[PDB]
Amino acid sequence: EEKEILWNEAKAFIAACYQELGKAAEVKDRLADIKSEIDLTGSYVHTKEELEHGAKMAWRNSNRCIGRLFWNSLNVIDRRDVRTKEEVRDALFHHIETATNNGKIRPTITIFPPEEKGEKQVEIWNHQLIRYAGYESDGERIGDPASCSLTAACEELGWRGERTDFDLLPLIFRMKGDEQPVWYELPRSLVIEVPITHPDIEAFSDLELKWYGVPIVSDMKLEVGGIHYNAAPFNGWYMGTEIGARNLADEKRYDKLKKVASVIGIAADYNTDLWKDQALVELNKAVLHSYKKQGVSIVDHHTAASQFKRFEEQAEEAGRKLTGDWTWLIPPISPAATHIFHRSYDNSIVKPNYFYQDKPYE
Amino acid sequence: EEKEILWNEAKAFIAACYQELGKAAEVKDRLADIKSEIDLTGSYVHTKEELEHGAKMAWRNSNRCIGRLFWNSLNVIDRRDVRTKEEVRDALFHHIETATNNGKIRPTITIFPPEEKGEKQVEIWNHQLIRYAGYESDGERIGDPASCSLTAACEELGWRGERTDFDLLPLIFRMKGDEQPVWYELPRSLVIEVPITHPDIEAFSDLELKWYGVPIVSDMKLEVGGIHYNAAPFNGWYMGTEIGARNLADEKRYDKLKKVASVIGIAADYNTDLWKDQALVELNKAVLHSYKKQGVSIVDHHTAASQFKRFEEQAEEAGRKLTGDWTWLIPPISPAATHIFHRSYDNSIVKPNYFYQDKPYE
Ligand code: HEM
Ligand code: HEM
Ligand SMILES: CNCc1cccc(OCc2ccc3ccc(N)nc3c2)c1
Ligand SMILES: CNCc1cccc(OCc2ccc3ccc(N)nc3c2)c1
Ligand SMILES: C[C@H](O)[C@H](O)[C@H]1CNc2nc(N)[nH]c(=O)c2N1
Ligand SMILES: C[C@H](O)[C@H](O)[C@H]1CNc2nc(N)[nH]c(=O)c2N1
Ligand SMILES: [Cl-]
Ligand SMILES: [Cl-]
Repeated sequence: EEKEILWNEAKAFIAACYQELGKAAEVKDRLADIKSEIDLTGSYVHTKEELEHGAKMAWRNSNRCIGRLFWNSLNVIDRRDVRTKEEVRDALFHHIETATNNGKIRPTITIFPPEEKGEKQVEIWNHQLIRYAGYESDGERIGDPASCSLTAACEELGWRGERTDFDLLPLIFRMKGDEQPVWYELPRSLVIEVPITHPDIEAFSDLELKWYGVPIVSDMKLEVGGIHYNAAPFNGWYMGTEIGARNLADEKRYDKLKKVASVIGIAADYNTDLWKDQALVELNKAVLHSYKKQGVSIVDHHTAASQFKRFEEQAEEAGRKLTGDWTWLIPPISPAATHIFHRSYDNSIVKPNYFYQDKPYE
Repeated sequence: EEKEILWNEAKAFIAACYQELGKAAEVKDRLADIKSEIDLTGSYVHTKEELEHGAKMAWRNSNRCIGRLFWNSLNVIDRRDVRTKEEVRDALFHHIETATNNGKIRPTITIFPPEEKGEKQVEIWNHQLIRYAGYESDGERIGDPASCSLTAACEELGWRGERTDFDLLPLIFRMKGDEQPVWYELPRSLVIEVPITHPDIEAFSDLELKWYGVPIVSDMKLEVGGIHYNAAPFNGWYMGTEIGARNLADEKRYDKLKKVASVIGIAADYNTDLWKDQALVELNKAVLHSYKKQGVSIVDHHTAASQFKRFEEQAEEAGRKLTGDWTWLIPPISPAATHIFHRSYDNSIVKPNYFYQDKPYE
């Protein structure tokens, strides 16, 4: 019966997509072919053009994303042809290499074969292709706590971390028909890392903080015209606050504020001193300074908000409703200094889009 | 017909109120009397006990308020007896004096006669009893822009501001049957002001910033058991960010960030320098430091969030649903460093409560 759901989502997408591509006349025939294909086969296949535009539309419709101004320049890599775990591995490696681009990050998505009967062809376990492991035995806390469950799942499969605070997790994914996923260590030559130093405070390096260059989100499902691409990792470049105000600052993450306060030479004893706030700002300055110094792309939250304002304006000129999630759009540092804070946003879900899916570990 | 709306709201309130007061048995008879009073007169009158508890419940139910831990210690001044503008004026003066308490601020509400037929007995035009005027003629911007419309309305009525950046607006309110409101200049002896200095940076005083001690919100309607108290000004003490991150920082308010950056000696040229963020933190440190130094009550956003966590815990122990507006509960400075940021809140409206009402100017 599900052909009905597939059919409607397809009608809606193909009409919108071809309309945007200036190919409004080619719809009826393309729709005919699709209608025919669904009946005969239960599914349908996107042309490279449709798939590329769909991934772009999905980014455009991501309510929680401040970086959407650049939706139309997304680099879409079509890998629906992969059949083996060696090919999947090599596609993931290539994505890291091409997206990184020696530091001048290209927003990229690699698209693997979609679900057929709801059955996945490829199931990626990583939350991001590049991320640090996390450990928690008796009392001892090492690495990134957000990574504890995946780290434990990897160690079940024969991987073993060095237990530094910045162990790179291996790529881990499962192929249809395989009962267990496989894992592959990342070639360190592929992964750019940035040591965190401060522009003015030389002691900042005593913290020995670092972070990876490219956030490549690998556990969300891309949905385009009723077709479910559960494996489709994508990346942009970082907004500094993600690293400096969350990954490094959150108590349930690296929890570094008290250490930052020490090296910048302020007391961490009184709330009224705003020592957490001062620490957040210096930490966030350091992160932007370091990435810039190393020639790795990054955006600050003010510039990012200015760009998003241009996205709003562009949406309006094009006659498209704007949707957004205010609670995710505001940055976690000085939100009221951005225009985002002072307006509201319609949080409706429009497709094509990216969605959460259940973790196979946990 | 409206007696029906009044009756239900009354049943709901009296049951909840007396239940909380340990007087659950006295409900049936109190309800009987009320039912009788509504039929005979169209309305009913709160006992001092009911009114006091209702105002407290209203504060408890204010989704946007982070300061709710202290709901039960609200100082309720019952002024339903006032009939003249001299009495209203003197009640407003007294509120300022008693709430201020030489700097050790008492959360206070003064309650004036409620609406009868929807007809107001007293209509207060001030947004806060103490606030600064704002002006905008050709090019020239003086004072608080948020006050422009009320300032213009006052100047229509014969008041004239000195046009400093911190002119105190007069009290302005209208009595039933009067066509125009009256206005009275505030005795400067009643109004505590705090010069903003910085703990470490002596040049900060060159900005000549100041703010008033007590925010007394005077344009919201208190609703208790179907009874509409449109005139019921209330106050707490300030959370520093309200002054330092909004009143003084917002571009549409005093817009001081660029001037702050100059006196603290950092460039205001590059977004990646996070100069706005650094300025916000120093400005906010200054505000807390100044209030504390002068012996005027104030809370920082971290301590305030810790208190609100205790409010959540207390709500749970008492078996009361918690409601809140995340978008107003998070502070505008380092929101992710508070627990509030990392949870969600049911934004349902529960009565008794405080509500917006239309401005008579504008
Ligand atoms: C080009 C630079 C980009 C920047 C600076 C950027 C910035 C951000 C930020 C800061 C968030 C919030 C993340 C969080 O708070 O955890 C976000 C969310 C998101 N971004 Fe972007 N982004 C960029 C590119 C992209 C691209 C290329 C895509 C997909 C094609 C994308 C899709 C999303 C999605 C789906 C979310 C929400 C994820 C969720 O619900 O957890 N973004 N973005
Ligand atoms: C005791 C110290 C108090 C503190 C520190 C405090 C803190 C705050 C803050 C920071 C806000 C947000 C204001 C904004 O962003 O514009 C707020 C909102 C509010 N507070 Fe409180 N508050 C306190 C006492 C009170 C009292 C005594 C009442 C009433 C009896 C009250 C009722 C409210 C209401 C109704 C709002 C929302 C106003 C609106 O929707 O615009 N608060 N509070
Ligand atoms: C673990 N946090 C929840 C969760 C679950 C799944 C995906 C996700 O992604 C957040 C996200 C997604 C895309 C991004 C693109 C660029 C960027 N700089 N950050 C980005 C951050 C976040
Ligand atoms: C002009 N801003 C919108 C608007 C309209 C009407 C009332 C209001 O009040 C905000 C408010 C209310 C009560 C408060 C109590 C204590 C406090 N420190 N701030 C407080 C701030 C805000
Ligand atoms: C309506 C819009 O979301 C707007 O930014 C609101 C919400 N957030 C806020 N939060 C606070 N503390 N104060 C405000 O005035 C506002 N304004
Ligand atoms: C669900 C809850 O409101 C929680 O704080 C959310 C919303 N705000 C957020 N905003 C960002 N940027 N990132 C997050 O992970 C979250 N978490
Ligand atoms: Cl991240
Ligand atoms: Cl205020």
